[PDB]
Amino acid sequence: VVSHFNDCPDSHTQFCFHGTCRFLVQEDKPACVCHSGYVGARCEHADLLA
Repeated sequence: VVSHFNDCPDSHTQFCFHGTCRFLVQEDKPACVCHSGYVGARCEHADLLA
């Protein structure tokens, strides 16, 4: 909490196929959120998998 982020891309950005990206600087923690209307374990697929 409180903590924030800035540089989303940092190599770890590869942890998302097509979704939101967010890297907690102060809390070095690479984590990219999905997007929407997509699919896949990490949002690799795009729809067709409701």
